[PDB]
Amino acid sequence: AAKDVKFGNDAGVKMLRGVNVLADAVKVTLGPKGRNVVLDKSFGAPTITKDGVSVAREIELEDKFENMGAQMVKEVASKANDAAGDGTTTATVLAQAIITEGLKAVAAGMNPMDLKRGIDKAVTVAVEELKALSVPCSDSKAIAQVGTISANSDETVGKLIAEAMDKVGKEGVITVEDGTGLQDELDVVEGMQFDRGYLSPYFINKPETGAVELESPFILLADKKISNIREMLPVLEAVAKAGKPLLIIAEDVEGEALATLVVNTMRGIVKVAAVKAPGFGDRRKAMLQDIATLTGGTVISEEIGMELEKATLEDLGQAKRVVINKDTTTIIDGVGEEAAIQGRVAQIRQQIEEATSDYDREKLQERVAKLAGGVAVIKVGAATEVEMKEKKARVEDALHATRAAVEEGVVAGGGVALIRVASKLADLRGQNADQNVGIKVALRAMEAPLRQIVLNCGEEPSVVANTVKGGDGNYGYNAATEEYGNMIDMGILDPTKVTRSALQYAASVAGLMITTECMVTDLPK
Amino acid sequence: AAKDVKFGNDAGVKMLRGVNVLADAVKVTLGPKGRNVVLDKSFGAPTITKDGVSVAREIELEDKFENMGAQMVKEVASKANDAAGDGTTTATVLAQAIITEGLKAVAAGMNPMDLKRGIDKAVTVAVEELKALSVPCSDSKAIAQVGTISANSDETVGKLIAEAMDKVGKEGVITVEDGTGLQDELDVVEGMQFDRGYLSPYFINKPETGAVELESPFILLADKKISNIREMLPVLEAVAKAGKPLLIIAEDVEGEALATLVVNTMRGIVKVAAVKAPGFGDRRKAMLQDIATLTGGTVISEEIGMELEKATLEDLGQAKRVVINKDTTTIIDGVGEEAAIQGRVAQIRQQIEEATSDYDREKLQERVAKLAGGVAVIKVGAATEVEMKEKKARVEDALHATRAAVEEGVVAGGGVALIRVASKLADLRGQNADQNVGIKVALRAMEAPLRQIVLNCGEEPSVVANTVKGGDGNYGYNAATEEYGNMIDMGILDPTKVTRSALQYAASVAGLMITTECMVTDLPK
Amino acid sequence: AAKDVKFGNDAGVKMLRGVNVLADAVKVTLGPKGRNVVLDKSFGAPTITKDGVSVAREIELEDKFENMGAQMVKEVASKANDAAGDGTTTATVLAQAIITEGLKAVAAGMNPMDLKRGIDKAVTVAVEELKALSVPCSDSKAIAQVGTISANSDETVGKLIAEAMDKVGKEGVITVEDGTGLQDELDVVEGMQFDRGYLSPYFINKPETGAVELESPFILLADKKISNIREMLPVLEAVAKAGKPLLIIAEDVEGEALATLVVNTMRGIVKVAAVKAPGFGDRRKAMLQDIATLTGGTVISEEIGMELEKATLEDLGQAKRVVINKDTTTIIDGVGEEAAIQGRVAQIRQQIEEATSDYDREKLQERVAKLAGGVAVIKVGAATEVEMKEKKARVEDALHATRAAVEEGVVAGGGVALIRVASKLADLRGQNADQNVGIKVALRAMEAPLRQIVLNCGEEPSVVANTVKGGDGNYGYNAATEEYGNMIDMGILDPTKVTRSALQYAASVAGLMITTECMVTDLPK
Ligand SMILES: Nc1ncnc2c1ncn2[C@@H]1O[C@H](COP(=O)(O)OP(=O)(O)OP(O)(O)=S)[C@@H](O)[C@H]1O
Ligand SMILES: Nc1ncnc2c1ncn2[C@@H]1O[C@H](COP(=O)(O)OP(=O)(O)OP(O)(O)=S)[C@@H](O)[C@H]1O
Ligand SMILES: Nc1ncnc2c1ncn2[C@@H]1O[C@H](COP(=O)(O)OP(=O)(O)OP(O)(O)=S)[C@@H](O)[C@H]1O
Ligand SMILES: [K+]
Ligand SMILES: [K+]
Ligand SMILES: [K+]
Ligand SMILES: [Mg+2]
Ligand SMILES: [Mg+2]
Ligand SMILES: [Mg+2]
Repeated sequence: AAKDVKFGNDAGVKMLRGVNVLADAVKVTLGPKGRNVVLDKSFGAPTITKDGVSVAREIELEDKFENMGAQMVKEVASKANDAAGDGTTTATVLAQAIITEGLKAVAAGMNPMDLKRGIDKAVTVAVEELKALSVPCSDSKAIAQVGTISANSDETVGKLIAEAMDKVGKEGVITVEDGTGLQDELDVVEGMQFDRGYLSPYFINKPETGAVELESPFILLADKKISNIREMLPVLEAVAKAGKPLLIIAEDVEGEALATLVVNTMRGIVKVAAVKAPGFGDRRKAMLQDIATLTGGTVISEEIGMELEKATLEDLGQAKRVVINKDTTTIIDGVGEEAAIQGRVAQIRQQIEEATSDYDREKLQERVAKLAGGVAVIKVGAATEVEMKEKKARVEDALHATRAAVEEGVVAGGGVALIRVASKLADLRGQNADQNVGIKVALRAMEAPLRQIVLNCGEEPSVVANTVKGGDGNYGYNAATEEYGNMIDMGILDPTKVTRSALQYAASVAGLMITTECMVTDLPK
Repeated sequence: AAKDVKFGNDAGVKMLRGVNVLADAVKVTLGPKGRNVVLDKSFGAPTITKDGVSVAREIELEDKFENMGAQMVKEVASKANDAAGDGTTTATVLAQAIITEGLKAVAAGMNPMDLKRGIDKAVTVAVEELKALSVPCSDSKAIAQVGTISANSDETVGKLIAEAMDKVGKEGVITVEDGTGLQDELDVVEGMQFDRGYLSPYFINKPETGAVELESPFILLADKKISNIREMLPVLEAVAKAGKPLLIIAEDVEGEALATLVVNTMRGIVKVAAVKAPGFGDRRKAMLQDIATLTGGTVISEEIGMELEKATLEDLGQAKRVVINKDTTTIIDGVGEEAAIQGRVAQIRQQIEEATSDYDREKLQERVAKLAGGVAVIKVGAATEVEMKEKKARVEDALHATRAAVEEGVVAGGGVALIRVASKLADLRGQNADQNVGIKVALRAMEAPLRQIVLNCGEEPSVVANTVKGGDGNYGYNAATEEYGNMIDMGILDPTKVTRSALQYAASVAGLMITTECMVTDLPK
Repeated sequence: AAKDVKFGNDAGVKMLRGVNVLADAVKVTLGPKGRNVVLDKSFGAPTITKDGVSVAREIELEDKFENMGAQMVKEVASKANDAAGDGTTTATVLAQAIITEGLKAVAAGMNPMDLKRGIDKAVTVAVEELKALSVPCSDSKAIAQVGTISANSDETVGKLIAEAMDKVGKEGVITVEDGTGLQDELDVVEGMQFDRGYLSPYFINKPETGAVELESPFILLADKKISNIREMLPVLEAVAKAGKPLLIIAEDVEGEALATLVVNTMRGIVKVAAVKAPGFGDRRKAMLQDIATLTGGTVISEEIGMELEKATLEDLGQAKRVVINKDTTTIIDGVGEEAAIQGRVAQIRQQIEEATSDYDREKLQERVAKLAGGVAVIKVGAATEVEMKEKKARVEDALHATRAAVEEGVVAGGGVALIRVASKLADLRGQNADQNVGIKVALRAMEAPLRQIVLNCGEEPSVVANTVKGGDGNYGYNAATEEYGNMIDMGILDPTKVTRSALQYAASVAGLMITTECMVTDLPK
């Protein structure tokens, strides 16, 4: 279709405008004094929220070029979301600040490539220095503290997460499920988790977590690619009965078959989700088997001349619950018998003995750990379905934050970590003056989060920014009480990982937009 | 429908505007400091690319005449791409440069035909001069160097390519496949490659390479054209079982049959790809047999009263893997037994003895080389599926570039080769003044690539151009470091083949546009 | 009337647009290869000029804000013109260069006050550096050389000027008049020149020189202010007869009387011009008397109870010719008798003896020097009225240039002086980054003159600028022959005074525009 094509500054003003509409809508919701954003709905009362992600997903602009700018930033923020699980508003505010001054520098005649290089050098040095501000979170006491703080001061949620990590290790798998009613429950079941997400959205039955969740489903373990639905027809119907959902763990589910699954499960016609088998090559088959041994299923490989048509509900594996993200599948409590499972473990355990290569050794140890590690499960307390569903949400978030904190620690919140780091980089220089402008653009943007938080309070950004910059260490501004103090002692913490991610993703998009010379989009016809 | 018709100048300004929009969008991506171009998508985030071809594909204009000019010059990139697989952006800026000055000369009253003749003469001599400057890439050391340079300084990839060419010769067939995991693998198998691509896209299952790849497929060797699907029905079903893809190597697959194959394999209903048989006439049949002997199949020719209906999976040939490009089919590791194959070789070997004509002699030697040469297979190292898939890409590109280098050598990159050539042609003249202007148009356009590379750096084109022209030999401008020096010593080389192709296709399309007097298109209604 | 009021950016873009129209129209006329500009006339053929001042005078824009910007920068040329009588085009291109980059920096957010401070510092140091590079023009050989060069290599005009200055001193008064025919004439007459211009234009009968010229006029020396025309009526009529013009040298001619004089002399009704009396206070009267003694007139002061009504043509002084500029009156050849004049000299000469103060002593020596110095008169050769009128023009210009050269020396022309100065200031810095940007804005603007000269040649500005900057000293580009060489040896020189003035006035007006925040003008109604 005929295209509209814009160059240089023409494209620049358009991108900046789109970015500003997105960032301005989103940023009003940052921090304890975040304001409400009303999102219209075709049916019912409008949604009223302080959650930046919800606001962002609704942002689409009429002007084609402006919409492109908006969509570009949305992407990165969501990426920060995927990587750290928090800080999308922070990232969006950092991105607007870098893009705004960067595009201005470009209109001023500065070399885009150099501006980008300066920005990148500042970020690289900045994340390194952010580590110096970090407070580790290794012992259970620390884990408990972070969890409590992340759970709105609920020392209960804190103890739960700490105990859970104490069971399966802070690097282990942990899940949360509705409780049986009153009093929490923590138990380790036979489970496993591999790096493979849904073969397409839609399967996502819980957009709240943007994941797919199945209860007591059957697990088809096909050691091959599935293109023709015909092969599935027999098994899909066998599963149609028994009224249980089906999880497809094949080498891959291609267009034809996948398309059908997406349409059928879209019409309530049998609930089925598909994900690729873990690993590739040889180890793939070996791993697909570990899953079988765990779920009590039977691998259907063509190597042994087996057909999916000739597959009954007896071949299928089974587990009490399975959850799959954008890129992760977790099987909770499989039917497999400890006899077969523990035996399988013994086998692989000898494999490691006969290992003649570190690589093969590592890969084997990975399997035993997965098959012998299990899955810690947290069943949230209760006393009414409403409160139970609520506390469950808190435990979910607290857990998420604590996990990030365990990986890279926590730093002062309220935007002080980033501003503290920027205030110590004023002497940083690059190869030339344009690169030096880039560095300054970056150091300046690092103050935007704190500034927006204060602005949302109804206070003066520059005055508070100044005062914070004047102190040192964790000295900062508490936006909830409007008093200065030690951010760590006041319990205003951000996982180091989310702060670093927000900055790197913001810088990354900004760098791309700053070095964009031409935009192509459909004509507004 | 009713047409809009434009003549001379009216048509010229339209064409020029159309080529300018396309060329301007494309040329910003040229070189190490190429800028980003954002391409809108109907869903999700826009595409951000520094790839010229990707930009060109999206260019379509509203004004019917301007669109014609854009689509015409777009042919330059596509042909240069098909012929050399690189240098499409370079070819596009050369075309714009030639078209711009050429149309100006026409508007000035100069004879279009003479202008074109002059341009052609300059290009003819320029190509000869380009060959003269070309540095060979014959020994394994040179091959290793080029490979390393093309692999982003990865001396590993360099060694691999060098060893692969040492096995099957620099003219031999070489492929790259995913590795078994960690450490590369190089092995020669029974294989062959002939000049015939897919009989239509869609068969392309891997758009990343725009090629078709089949694993352990059956190979139908039919010595005749296939129009009716009926004939295939019996064999297609036999192949439906055993769950293996099918490669059709017939004299040709016409509409009816082809259309069906495209639709069926489009629905996952049996994976089948079709390509014409190598050569034509008599040699065609002899060659179709060489493939049979290699894949252990049986030629199904009507000459012996054979029917496709009466063809079983036993007649079909087979190989571990086959890959087909837009114009190349490569069969890797065929089932044929060394007894039959090596025997077939002996036969053709005598054919050469009894050869009473050089032509027949050449053609025969070509067959023995293909059948006795084999196929070197490069299995890329690993250590995680992600890195493995990445390194595979690099090896593929490095191989492609090194192959080109071996054919015609290499010349200084950064646009300096064309500048040196242009300076050597300063005294070139034609039959008249208009032809002389055409020659000058071409020599001037030869500086465009270096000038655009510099412009993208944010430096001054005329100053750098002036300085490079000031020195000589491999003296050029390194746009990555913004330092002058010896292009070869700095490792900035271009295969002579891509430079030559870019120039010839640019001059070719430019010549046509310059000699265009009238344009016809549908009325904007 | 109602006003239109604009602020910041809105006002800025308007001013920039206005200076760009003016500067672009003017700068095309710069240097040896300056282009022609056609200026429409209400009647007859249009004016075709390469004179920057002629072009600037015609520039007026429709948009009220754009017009203001144009008229403001137009002040640059006029002031530089009044100060050095040359380099108005150079001054305009320097102003546009400073304004353009300065307004960009303002739009980029830099502090306007600091940008101006940085620009001002750079110009201050640049002027000092300019004086350091200046070569003196003190001896008659140098004076002859400069004159020759300024007269288009006419060694004749060079000798004439050298001799004239040798007569009355290089600081003495010199005039040029039509010759009697063939062969030049140099003689000194009883004359004097004081710092007082016409009390209003209109009196200007020769717009070519923008000055007023009277031949054999009567000189009224009234020692008081004249407000009522009544007083003049009697004398004006006495002068109405004898058919001679009248020069009014009173303490001042105020509104009423002045207005009448402007109207009457506007209708050919008696030619009269008025100028204030030299000096002020006491010395004023004494000086007004020196003029009387020189012109043979009689001071009409009220102190002795004298009335202008009772003044006859006998009281009026007289001289063969008088010329008055915007701020200078020169009486050439007065009627006064050498007896009275030389006697008056003796008087003042004793005054100097009895002087008890240096100040009084200096002031007295100034008077004797004026009254005893006379006025050198150069009568241009001939051989046909046409050639005579021409040579006269050259002598006038060569004289003007040589005068400037004597005052401050000469520097390489072709814009190389400013380029050499700029390079010597590469390390100049201010109090902060914004001031440093200002400094760079100024150093960059200094290359504008040379670049525009090259541009008008049809050559590449950056290439030539680069080459010139590459060399040093008087190495420069000769735009007439398009060859590099020693500007001095090639005779391409500019009086340090015009280069200095162009730079200071440009920076002065640029600094004012850069620090303007609001513009007020009438509503376009
Ligand atoms: N009392 C407080 N004073 C100052 N800042 C606080 C306080 N409590 C929390 N914060 C900060 O507020 C920020 C988090 O606010 P949110 O509104 O959740 O936005 P976000 O995490 O950047 O993006 P979302 O949540 O993905 S939308 C972090 O910088 C917190 O440290
Ligand atoms: N450091 C360098 N300095 C100068 N030129 C370089 C450098 N590195 C690569 N080049 C040149 O850049 C050109 C290739 O740039 P590309 O952006 O890949 O465009 P292209 O190959 O013309 O078209 P594509 O790649 O098909 S879009 C060749 O002239 C290279 O020699
Ligand atoms: N052969 C030459 N090569 C280079 N520059 C020259 C040459 N001859 C004169 N110039 C320069 O041209 C400039 C003077 O050009 P003009 O066009 O007269 O403009 P201007 O004096 O700046 O303004 P006007 O004359 O008042 S409009 C000075 O910088 C001279 O040194
Ligand atoms: K919020
Ligand atoms: K590129
Ligand atoms: K001029
Ligand atoms: Mg948050
Ligand atoms: Mg390329
Ligand atoms: Mg001049």
